[PDB]
Amino acid sequence: WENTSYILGVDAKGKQERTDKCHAAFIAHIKAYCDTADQDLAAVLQFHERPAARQAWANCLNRQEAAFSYVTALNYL
RNA sequence: UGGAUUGAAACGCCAUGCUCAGGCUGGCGAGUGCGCCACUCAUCA
Repeated sequence: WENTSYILGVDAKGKQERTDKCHAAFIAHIKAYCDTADQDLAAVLQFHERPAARQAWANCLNRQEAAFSYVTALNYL
């Protein structure tokens, strides 16, 4: 998905993403292993876990949609 | 005897607490003070 940034770290780049081979399970493409509204056959994020709570925040500010929501949540406010 | 988001997966290689430096230089335990006074080994085969 899109990139989380602005944490005190090394590159300020995204999390929950696969860029290597040894993170391949039940072979999926590159980011279908963690499918959250990217491939819309099943979403982990609401369709005690953090990115679901993030998405719960990114719809508290508004009075792939799940990825958009929680990665703009990690992008604080 | 298919299938545990599994199965495979070193924090690992190396490194002086070293070089050297007086605890020294001096300072009376001294100045005085009766052990003193007095006492039958006695009485007897």
